[PDB]
Amino acid sequence: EFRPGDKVVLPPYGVGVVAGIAQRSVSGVSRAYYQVDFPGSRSKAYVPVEAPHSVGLRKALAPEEVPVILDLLKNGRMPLPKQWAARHRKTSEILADGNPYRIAQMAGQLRAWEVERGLPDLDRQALRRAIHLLAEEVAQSLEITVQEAKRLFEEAWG
DNA sequence: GCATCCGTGAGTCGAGGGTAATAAGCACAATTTAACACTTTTGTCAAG
Repeated sequence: EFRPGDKVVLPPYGVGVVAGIAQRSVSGVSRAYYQVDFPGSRSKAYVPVEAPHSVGLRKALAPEEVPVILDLLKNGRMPLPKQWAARHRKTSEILADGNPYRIAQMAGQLRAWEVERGLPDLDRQALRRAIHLLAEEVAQSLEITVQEAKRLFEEAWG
Protein backbone atom coordinates (compact mmCIF):
# COMPACT_ATOMS: atom_id res chain seq x y z
CA GLU A 1 0.00 0.00 0.00
CA PHE A 2 2.38 2.72 1.23
CA ARG A 3 5.90 2.36 -0.18
CA PRO A 4 9.18 3.92 1.20
CA GLY A 5 9.11 7.40 -0.32
CA ASP A 6 5.46 7.53 -1.27
CA LYS A 7 4.63 11.22 -1.01
CA VAL A 8 1.27 11.39 0.81
CA VAL A 9 -0.53 13.64 3.30
CA LEU A 10 -1.30 12.60 6.91
CA PRO A 11 -4.19 14.85 8.05
CA PRO A 12 -5.06 17.00 10.00
CA TYR A 13 -1.51 18.23 10.68
CA GLY A 14 -0.70 18.86 7.02
CA VAL A 15 1.33 17.70 4.03
CA GLY A 16 4.59 15.82 4.37
CA VAL A 17 6.48 12.80 3.13
CA VAL A 18 6.31 9.44 4.97
CA ALA A 19 9.34 7.36 5.70
CA GLY A 20 9.20 3.59 5.49
CA ILE A 21 8.33 0.62 7.72
CA ALA A 22 9.41 0.19 11.37
CA GLN A 23 8.68 -2.03 14.38
CA ARG A 24 7.71 0.19 17.31
CA SER A 25 7.02 -1.50 20.63
CA VAL A 26 3.31 -1.18 21.36
CA SER A 27 1.28 -3.51 23.61
CA GLY A 28 2.37 -7.04 22.68
CA VAL A 29 4.49 -8.24 19.72
CA SER A 30 5.74 -5.27 17.66
CA ARG A 31 3.44 -4.42 14.75
CA ALA A 32 4.74 -2.87 11.53
CA TYR A 33 4.31 0.89 11.22
CA TYR A 34 4.83 3.49 8.57
CA GLN A 35 7.30 6.02 9.87
CA VAL A 36 5.83 9.01 8.10
CA ASP A 37 7.68 12.33 7.96
CA PHE A 38 6.48 15.96 7.57
CA PRO A 39 8.25 18.95 5.94
CA GLY A 40 8.56 21.88 8.39
CA SER A 41 7.75 20.65 11.86
CA ARG A 42 10.30 18.23 13.18
CA SER A 43 8.44 15.29 14.62
CA LYS A 44 8.16 11.68 13.47
CA ALA A 45 4.95 9.69 13.08
CA TYR A 46 4.03 5.99 13.13
CA VAL A 47 0.94 4.84 11.21
CA PRO A 48 -0.39 1.27 11.73
CA VAL A 49 0.05 -0.88 8.62
CA GLU A 50 -3.12 -2.70 9.68
CA ALA A 51 -5.59 -0.32 8.04
CA PRO A 52 -3.67 2.85 7.06
CA HIS A 53 -6.19 3.77 4.34
CA SER A 54 -9.15 3.83 6.76
CA VAL A 55 -7.26 5.49 9.64
CA GLY A 56 -7.00 8.83 7.88
CA LEU A 57 -3.63 8.30 6.22
CA ARG A 58 -4.44 8.95 2.60
CA LYS A 59 -2.74 9.71 -0.68
CA ALA A 60 -1.99 13.07 -2.25
CA LEU A 61 -3.97 14.52 -5.15
CA ALA A 62 -2.31 13.90 -8.52
CA PRO A 63 -1.07 16.95 -10.50
CA GLU A 64 -4.14 16.44 -12.73
CA GLU A 65 -6.72 16.71 -9.89
CA VAL A 66 -5.89 20.39 -9.19
CA PRO A 67 -8.47 22.04 -11.53
CA VAL A 68 -11.41 20.25 -9.93
CA ILE A 69 -10.34 21.73 -6.55
CA LEU A 70 -9.65 25.24 -7.90
CA ASP A 71 -13.13 25.03 -9.42
CA LEU A 72 -14.46 23.85 -6.05
CA LEU A 73 -12.99 27.14 -4.82
CA LYS A 74 -13.95 29.76 -7.44
CA ASN A 75 -17.57 28.66 -7.97
CA GLY A 76 -17.76 26.02 -5.22
CA ARG A 77 -20.35 26.10 -2.42
CA MET A 78 -22.11 24.00 0.27
CA PRO A 79 -24.90 24.21 2.90
CA LEU A 80 -23.96 25.49 6.37
CA PRO A 81 -25.84 25.46 9.73
CA LYS A 82 -27.88 28.47 10.90
CA GLN A 83 -26.81 28.66 14.57
CA TRP A 84 -23.19 29.81 14.84
CA ALA A 85 -22.35 26.88 17.14
CA ALA A 86 -23.20 24.07 14.69
CA ARG A 87 -21.61 26.05 11.84
CA HIS A 88 -18.30 26.25 13.71
CA ARG A 89 -18.71 22.54 14.54
CA LYS A 90 -19.03 21.51 10.89
CA THR A 91 -16.18 23.79 9.84
CA SER A 92 -13.97 22.09 12.44
CA GLU A 93 -15.18 18.64 11.24
CA ILE A 94 -14.30 19.20 7.59
CA LEU A 95 -11.02 20.70 8.83
CA ALA A 96 -10.52 17.36 10.61
CA ASP A 97 -11.36 14.70 7.99
CA GLY A 98 -8.71 15.87 5.52
CA ASN A 99 -10.86 15.24 2.46
CA PRO A 100 -9.45 17.74 -0.09
CA TYR A 101 -12.62 18.04 -2.18
CA ARG A 102 -14.75 18.60 0.93
CA ILE A 103 -12.38 21.19 2.41
CA ALA A 104 -12.13 23.03 -0.93
CA GLN A 105 -15.95 23.10 -1.15
CA MET A 106 -16.39 24.41 2.42
CA ALA A 107 -13.77 27.08 1.75
CA GLY A 108 -15.80 27.85 -1.37
CA GLN A 109 -19.11 28.74 0.27
CA LEU A 110 -17.33 30.33 3.25
CA ARG A 111 -15.16 32.53 1.01
CA ALA A 112 -18.29 33.29 -1.01
CA TRP A 113 -19.75 34.63 2.24
CA GLU A 114 -16.68 36.67 3.25
CA VAL A 115 -16.84 38.75 0.06
CA GLU A 116 -20.63 39.26 0.14
CA ARG A 117 -22.49 39.57 3.47
CA GLY A 118 -19.48 39.36 5.79
CA LEU A 119 -17.65 36.84 7.97
CA PRO A 120 -17.30 36.45 11.76
CA ASP A 121 -13.95 36.25 13.58
CA LEU A 122 -14.50 32.47 13.89
CA ASP A 123 -15.71 31.21 10.49
CA ARG A 124 -12.94 33.30 8.88
CA GLN A 125 -10.21 31.71 11.02
CA ALA A 126 -11.38 28.26 9.91
CA LEU A 127 -11.67 29.58 6.35
CA ARG A 128 -8.01 30.64 6.36
CA ARG A 129 -7.16 27.26 7.88
CA ALA A 130 -8.80 25.64 4.84
CA ILE A 131 -7.07 27.94 2.32
CA HIS A 132 -3.70 27.21 3.98
CA LEU A 133 -4.12 23.41 3.98
CA LEU A 134 -5.22 23.70 0.35
CA ALA A 135 -2.01 25.70 -0.29
CA GLU A 136 -0.03 22.88 1.32
CA GLU A 137 -1.29 19.97 -0.80
CA VAL A 138 -1.52 22.04 -4.01
CA ALA A 139 2.12 22.91 -3.31
CA GLN A 140 2.96 19.22 -2.74
CA SER A 141 1.24 17.82 -5.85
CA LEU A 142 2.32 20.48 -8.35
CA GLU A 143 5.89 20.55 -6.98
CA ILE A 144 5.78 24.31 -6.35
CA THR A 145 6.47 26.55 -3.33
CA VAL A 146 3.48 27.77 -1.28
CA GLN A 147 3.62 31.13 -3.12
CA GLU A 148 2.59 29.71 -6.49
CA ALA A 149 -0.13 27.53 -4.94
CA LYS A 150 -1.67 30.42 -3.00
CA ARG A 151 -1.33 32.31 -6.29
CA LEU A 152 -3.37 29.60 -8.00
CA PHE A 153 -6.01 30.17 -5.32
CA GLU A 154 -5.74 33.95 -5.88
CA GLU A 155 -6.10 33.17 -9.60
CA ALA A 156 -9.47 31.54 -8.90
CA TRP A 157 -10.72 34.88 -7.52
CA GLY A 158 -8.31 37.82 -7.87
C1' DG B 1 -14.51 19.08 88.78
C1' DC B 2 -10.54 16.37 84.87
C1' DA B 3 -8.23 16.01 80.39
C1' DT B 4 -8.57 18.48 75.88
C1' DC B 5 -9.21 21.77 72.37
C1' DC B 6 -9.88 27.20 69.66
C1' DG B 7 -7.80 31.69 70.83
C1' DT B 8 -4.02 35.48 71.51
C1' DG B 9 0.99 36.71 71.99
C1' DA B 10 5.97 36.95 70.98
C1' DG B 11 11.87 43.33 70.83
C1' DT B 12 14.09 48.25 69.21
C1' DC B 13 15.16 51.24 65.51
C1' DG B 14 16.98 50.94 60.92
C1' DA B 15 19.96 49.28 55.67
C1' DG B 16 18.14 47.61 51.70
C1' DG B 17 14.68 45.17 48.66
C1' DG B 18 11.85 45.51 44.90
C1' DT B 19 9.05 45.11 39.90
C1' DA B 20 4.72 41.12 36.70
C1' DA B 21 2.08 37.44 33.06
C1' DT B 22 -4.84 31.75 31.94
C1' DA B 23 -9.72 30.19 30.63
C1' DA B 24 -16.12 31.01 24.61
C1' DG B 25 -18.17 33.78 20.94
C1' DC B 26 -21.25 36.38 17.71
C1' DA B 27 -24.89 39.58 16.29
C1' DC B 28 -26.88 43.73 17.70
C1' DA B 29 -29.10 47.36 20.43
C1' DA B 30 -27.87 51.17 23.23
C1' DT B 31 -25.25 54.76 24.07
C1' DT B 32 -20.81 57.28 24.25
C1' DT B 33 -17.48 59.76 22.01
C1' DA B 34 -15.39 61.80 18.19
C1' DA B 35 -16.30 64.84 14.12
C1' DC B 36 -17.78 68.66 12.01
C1' DA B 37 -20.22 73.01 10.98
C1' DC B 38 -20.77 77.48 12.30
C1' DT B 39 -22.45 81.24 15.81
C1' DT B 40 -20.59 84.14 19.38
C1' DT B 41 -17.20 85.94 22.58
C1' DT B 42 -13.38 87.84 23.30
C1' DG B 43 -8.81 89.64 22.62
C1' DT B 44 -6.02 92.36 19.14
C1' DC B 45 -5.29 96.07 15.90
C1' DA B 46 -5.75 100.51 13.32
C1' DA B 47 -6.45 104.76 14.75
C1' DG B 48 -9.58 108.50 17.16
